[PDB]
Order: sequence, then C-alpha cells, then structure tokens
Amino acid sequence: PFLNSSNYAELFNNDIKLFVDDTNVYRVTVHKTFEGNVATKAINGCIFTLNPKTGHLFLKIIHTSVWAGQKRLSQLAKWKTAEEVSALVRSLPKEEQPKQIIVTRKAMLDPLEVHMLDFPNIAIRPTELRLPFSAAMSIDKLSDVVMKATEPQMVLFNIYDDWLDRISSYTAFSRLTLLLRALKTNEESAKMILLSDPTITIKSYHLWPSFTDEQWITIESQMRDLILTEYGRKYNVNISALTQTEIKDIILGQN
Repeated sequence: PFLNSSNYAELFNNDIKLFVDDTNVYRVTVHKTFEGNVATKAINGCIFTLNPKTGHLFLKIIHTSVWAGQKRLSQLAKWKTAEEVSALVRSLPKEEQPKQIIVTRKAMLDPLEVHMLDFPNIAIRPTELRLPFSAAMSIDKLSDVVMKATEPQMVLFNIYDDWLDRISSYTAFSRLTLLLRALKTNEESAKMILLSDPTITIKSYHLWPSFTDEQWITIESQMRDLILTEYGRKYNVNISALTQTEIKDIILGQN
C-alpha cells in the first residue's frame, strides 16, 4: 500500500505503474498592474504523469482558461487532476492501463479514488517518498511547452531521453531523481552544472544533454555534491561517511 524507500524497487517490474504529481497544476505569477499596484495572475500549469519503467511522461497542460468562472483553484486543481488522469487511463487499451497509480501528495488520494471507480483493478497508492517531480518546471523544454500553450493539450515525452538503451530503469530513475532533486535544491547551480560545455548539446527530441557515460558519472557526482553540501550546511553534518542509504534517502525524500 505505501510506497517507501523499502519497497521502492517494484516500480521497475512489469506491472504498469504511473506517478501522478499535481504540484504544478495551479500556478500563479506576481506582476505589477496598470495602476502600479502588485497582483497575482494565473499562468498555465501541468499535470506530471510518469511511467518510471519506460520514462513515458504524459504532460497534460492546464491552460489558464480552465480557471475561468471558477472559485478556490487550489481545491479544484485536485479534482481536475483526477478527471484528467482518469481520462488518460480511460483512453488507453486494457493492455497499457496501469495496475497502480502512485500520487505524490496524500491530498490527491481521495479525489483520484473517486474518479477511478470505473477502474476496479487499478490501485491508488500514497507514498512516504517526497519525490522531487515539482522541479519538472525547471526543465526548460517542459517549462516552455507549458507557457507557449494557447489551449488544453497533452504532450508526450521520454523523461529518460535514450538512456534506457544503455542503463536499466532503476539506474535511470536514480539519475532522474538525482537531477530533479538538485534542480529543486538549487536551480541556478544545477543548471550551470548541466550547461557548462555546450559542445554537449540537447537533441531536439530530448530534455537533457547528450552526455557520454563518462560525462554522466561526473555530472551525477556534481549534482550529488550540490545536494549534500546544501544538506551539510543545513544540518551541520559530515557529508562524508554519510551512508549510501542515507544519501539515497536524501534524494528520494523519506527519512
């Protein structure tokens, strides 16, 4: 029932699973108005729906038009996430339907359970992992598609690029969570780590740069150092002789 750092590996078996994160559905920006005051303004959001085995990201874009005439958009965003995840599952053949949907927030559990009633065989699960999927709006390609959206739409990506030709899903999920954690911890530092060569480019159909296997090794230790140094400055701890399990803990969330 609960997904934790202790039953984590089952995300990479052959039962189809999807993560659902609703953190970026209702988004605002703060601007100065025509009269010179300051105000919030809703901007486009997204539902982040991820198959951790395949890397398939179903990015459902939430156009600002959905908030029109509506009240209390933080509560309604939860129901809209459920409705949209339900519609996606419903569009899919029984073949490709998930056995489990894992929600990143426990507040999403109930709304999603209600909308998935017509799907008796799909389990809705919470997680003890505090996974960094919110950072998805720090990936420039994702950020861009969402903001250039003029209507509701659903865009598909492989969040692992072509990595699974070379590494396993377990390794790919480790790399992604590491990258997303560093972006959430320190966006500008993480982005300078990633963008420090532009001899290493990002392919048109990709999210991440085309690092070699050797360049990925250095990148992941630089992301690691970023997260651990900002942890060692927060908790006054020697981040060496920190156990690998403890490090993995810090990356996934959990305790």
